[PDB]
Amino acid sequence: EFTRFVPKFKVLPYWGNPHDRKVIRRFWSAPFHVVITSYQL
DNA sequence: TGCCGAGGCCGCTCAATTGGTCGTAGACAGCTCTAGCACCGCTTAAACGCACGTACGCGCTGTCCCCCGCGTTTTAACCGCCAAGGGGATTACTCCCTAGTCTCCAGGCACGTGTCAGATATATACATCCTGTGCATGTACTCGGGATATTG
Repeated sequence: EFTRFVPKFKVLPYWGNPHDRKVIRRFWSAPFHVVITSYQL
């Protein structure tokens, strides 16, 4: 929905393996305009 | 009474192990070496093991004779404990430096041969050093009496 309606923005996943979470934390260590997250994380 | 508050059972979601499947890369097993030099077989003249009273050396033996063992219990603090406090050993993160890879590149030297000598072995003659024996004292010991040190 972000990619179809607002290609003006850039979006970060934040779920899955601890490795992928740890890696993504480097990219938001603000062109990381929005992050998508789950309650359980 | 009331209310409710506190109370006790059951599907998500994530996070190690566990076991499974993929594909690919040297390293293992094996072949033929081949090649050669050790194992063998065959003699020989050779050393050294070995089955075997007797002199006799000492391993084992029958006695008595005593401390250190054997037994008791008081106590004495040794040793254990628990609980608290402080920090320092620990954890999790970010930056950082080099460990490690490969690659090129040389010559140092460990490798190898090529000759043949000063070395040490072996014999005979032998003298001498060294062992086994026999043989005095000199001390290091065991005891008794008193002085100094140290525990309670």
